Amino acid sequence: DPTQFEERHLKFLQQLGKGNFGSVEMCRYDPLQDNTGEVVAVKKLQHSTEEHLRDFEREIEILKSLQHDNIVKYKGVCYSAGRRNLKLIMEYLPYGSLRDYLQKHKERIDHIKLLQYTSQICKGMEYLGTKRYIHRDLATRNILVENENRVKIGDFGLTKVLPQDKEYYKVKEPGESPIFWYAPESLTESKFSVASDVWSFGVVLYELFTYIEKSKSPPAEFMRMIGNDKQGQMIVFHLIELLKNNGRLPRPDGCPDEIYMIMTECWNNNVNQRPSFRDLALRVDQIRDNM
Ligand SMILES: O=C1C=C(NC(=O)c2c(Cl)cccc2Cl)CC=N1
Repeated sequence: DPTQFEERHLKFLQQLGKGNFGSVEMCRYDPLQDNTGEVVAVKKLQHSTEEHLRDFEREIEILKSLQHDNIVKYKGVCYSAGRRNLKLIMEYLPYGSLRDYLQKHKERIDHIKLLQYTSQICKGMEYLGTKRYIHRDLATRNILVENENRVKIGDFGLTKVLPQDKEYYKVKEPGESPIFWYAPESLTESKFSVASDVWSFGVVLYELFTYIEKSKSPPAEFMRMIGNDKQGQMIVFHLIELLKNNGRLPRPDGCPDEIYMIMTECWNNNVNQRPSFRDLALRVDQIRDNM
């Protein structure tokens, strides 16, 4: 059973980065001890507490249940003795995150490519929705590049399962929250739904078409609009008020009109009026077709 990886054969190669409750490492699974083994990505908890291990177990079950071209592949798990510490094994995607990839190559990635990635992100999100999963953390840093032609959603650390009887999930005690990607109802009532994920998708689209320019980031832009003097909880208070009054991220320089229209439709205060991921993939594929 190759979903069973012995921890002693996992050789540390590189620290890939940190996300929410965990860190990710590039490792070679090398049980022949001859450096010929498969290079994999390994997620583990920085603080393996009771609460976090339960959420992590749930995250693992989520990813394992997802099989789609635009979702990072689950490979297996590591169990440690006694205290039941858990490492999640996943495919290594050598081109790294879409955020770094875009920040590196900038405008050398043309609109053709950006919209391929957009389509692919939409398709992975639509599939996620059919499982009644809510990502809550859709952003270019959580999307990975497999090659020039393929991206995959790559982290599911905040993903929640909808209750049977509700179309939203309500987070009662929020931890670290990417508030500059959050829909107004997520800011005000901690309500997360397919529709709030669509809101965040519009921010990902903005990210893409700004080519991750630091001065143009959602945090830098929203902070400018509420005023750089706002701090801590007052940021959330002013952002809510900004969004209620139709304050929005600006159109990125050079952004095609029909792409910009999509962003602004995703950023609708009215939850029910936001497009669906099914329609977004269709629309985006139409635009690529025209090009
Ligand atoms: O090659 C990889 C890389 C992965 N994760 C990340 O790189 C990652 C980090 Cl380190 C922090 C936050 C978000 C993300 Cl997606 C997952 C699987 N295979």
